[PDB]
Amino acid sequence: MDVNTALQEVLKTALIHDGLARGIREAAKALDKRQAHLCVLASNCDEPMYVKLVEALCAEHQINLIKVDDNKKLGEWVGLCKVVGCSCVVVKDYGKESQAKDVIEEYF
RNA sequence: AGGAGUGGAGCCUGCGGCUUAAUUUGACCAACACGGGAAACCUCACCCGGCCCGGACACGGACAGGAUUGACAGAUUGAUA
Ligand SMILES: [K+]
Ligand SMILES: [Mg+2]
Ligand SMILES: [Mg+2]
Ligand SMILES: [Mg+2]
Ligand SMILES: [Mg+2]
Ligand SMILES: [Mg+2]
Repeated sequence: MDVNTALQEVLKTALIHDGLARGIREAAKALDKRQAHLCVLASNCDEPMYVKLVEALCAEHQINLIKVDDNKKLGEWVGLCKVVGCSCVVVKDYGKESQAKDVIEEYF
């Protein structure tokens, strides 16, 4: 039960329950709205202001953050599949509690 | 054999012609108050001008580092499209 597998399962559940906000604009709106318990970041993105703003907003809202490696893999996980490639995700809510969610909380 | 008429008058209404941006069009005993057709808009088919897609689905491309949607004001417009 690796943290990668836990993230994949929780993202799949959130998408199936429509609790996922993909993209930097949607993620920023969800974070500023005092919602969206968790956030996922991709280390592949080459834009420095991107990661700077993502981390600054996440820290200001005081919510968990995860830095995954590949933007394309993150997009394929969040369900943009040819994969567009998501470089920042937000979990507005989880559909149902699961062992993957528990593992993510423990990693937090 | 007759009665009431029509054809004459004014008007209503349909048809041709003429005119027009358009005067939408069908029909010439068995067409012409016929299309149940008494049209201000709609009807609308015609003319002038301006929005919209309400172009399914398939394939390909562009895309969450955003494909795309809508919009306040001021110009613009017949118009608060
Ligand atoms: K007469
Ligand atoms: Mg007469
Ligand atoms: Mg006969
Ligand atoms: Mg009338
Ligand atoms: Mg009319
Ligand atoms: Mg009209």
